[PDB]
Amino acid sequence: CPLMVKVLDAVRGSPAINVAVHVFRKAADDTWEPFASGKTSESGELHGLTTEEEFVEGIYKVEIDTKSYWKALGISPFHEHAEVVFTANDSGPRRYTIAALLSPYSYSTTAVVTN
Amino acid sequence: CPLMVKVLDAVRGSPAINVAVHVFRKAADDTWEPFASGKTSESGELHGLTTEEEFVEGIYKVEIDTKSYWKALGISPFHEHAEVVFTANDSGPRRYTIAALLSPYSYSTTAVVTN
Amino acid sequence: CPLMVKVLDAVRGSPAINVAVHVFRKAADDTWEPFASGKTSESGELHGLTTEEEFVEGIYKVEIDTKSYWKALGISPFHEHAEVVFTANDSGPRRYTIAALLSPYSYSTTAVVTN
Amino acid sequence: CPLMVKVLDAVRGSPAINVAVHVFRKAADDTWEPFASGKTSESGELHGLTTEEEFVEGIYKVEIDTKSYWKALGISPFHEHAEVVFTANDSGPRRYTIAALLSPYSYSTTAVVTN
Repeated sequence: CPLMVKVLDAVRGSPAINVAVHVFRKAADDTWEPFASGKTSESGELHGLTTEEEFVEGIYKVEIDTKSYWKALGISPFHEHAEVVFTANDSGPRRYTIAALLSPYSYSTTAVVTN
Repeated sequence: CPLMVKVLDAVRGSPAINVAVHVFRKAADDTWEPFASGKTSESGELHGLTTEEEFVEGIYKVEIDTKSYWKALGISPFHEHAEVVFTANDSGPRRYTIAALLSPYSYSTTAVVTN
Repeated sequence: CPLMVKVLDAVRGSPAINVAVHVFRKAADDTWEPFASGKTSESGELHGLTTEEEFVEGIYKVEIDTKSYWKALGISPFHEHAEVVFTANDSGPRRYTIAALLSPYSYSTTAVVTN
Repeated sequence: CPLMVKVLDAVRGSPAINVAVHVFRKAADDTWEPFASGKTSESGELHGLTTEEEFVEGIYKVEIDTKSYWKALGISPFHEHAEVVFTANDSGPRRYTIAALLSPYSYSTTAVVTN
């Protein structure tokens, strides 16, 4: 998959399961166009968001619904979401893994980019 | 000072100096209204963004211009910016520090909320 | 595998390849006994450190040779290693993934523990 | 103050208060000699560990007692402690801040080295 998202829970030491993820692409008019969406699996992974064909060059935003995740576990967290904004495919097709590590008042995000 | 931002550079082991920071408040129509901005100091800090009176409950977004930071150091970055989105809640402690730790392909952010 | 180690490089956005890892186990005399060792692969993974049989209860230390990694890439980093110390298998056998995200002046480590 | 330690709690969004911290210096025989210790303050900080005169070049280990911290909050932790091992180098900046961000199954540490 050219775009994969992995989410971990730093309180439980577990994959973050059933986390909603929305991907947008910046349009020529500077608005955010919906691009793809999905939910993390039992492994905390979300595959199959897009295809080589559809994932063209652009500025992408990956919005991870961390507040819905924490509220479903009965926790009141700080952030509304984790937002990951990046230019993709500027020098040709690449494969992107966007990882997020979640705590109720903190998160980390890392990109692994492969050719 | 209800709202302060601290930025650290994980590659050099230093405060992240002269980083542009923009704070937005979400409007009733779901747009982002500019609210406050500035540049981190020699200590990596940005104070004086707002006042108790101005900083009402609401959804806020803090955009840290990480890409320009890494460009000025001659280092190739992944993200356009770091985005921190949160609801201000008067029920909790009154002083918010939004910390960010920057690497070229990764960042973390933490909210330190104190009285 | 009951014990796996994954290492990422937050400067390159890549797996951290050929990273030496040493695992120790605390002996009844309080010294650190060598337990297993290995090197991360092209994927940044290290499997096959141990077996269900050998990985009994105890206090384990996973030492990741981050300074050798950075020096091989021509970089002078801050830490000597990343050290991950934990009690394992206290309530029966579990599978542990120890992840580390490396920058020259910073690192993160996460444990994913599965039954 | 050549050596200062700052600890943050990612679950509560707060300084990590009353955390025990032990600093060791590596001896010629490869053992760890106690060097300095204390408990983080209400701000999560530990100042006054050493002096310019005492803090000579050498390999140091900072052990942060994360397990006792999480136990006192009634939260189940993974790590025994957080370990930060580094060489002090007079060629670089003179003030070292060792920051740590704590979650139950994850931590990060960063060195902020300034003049």
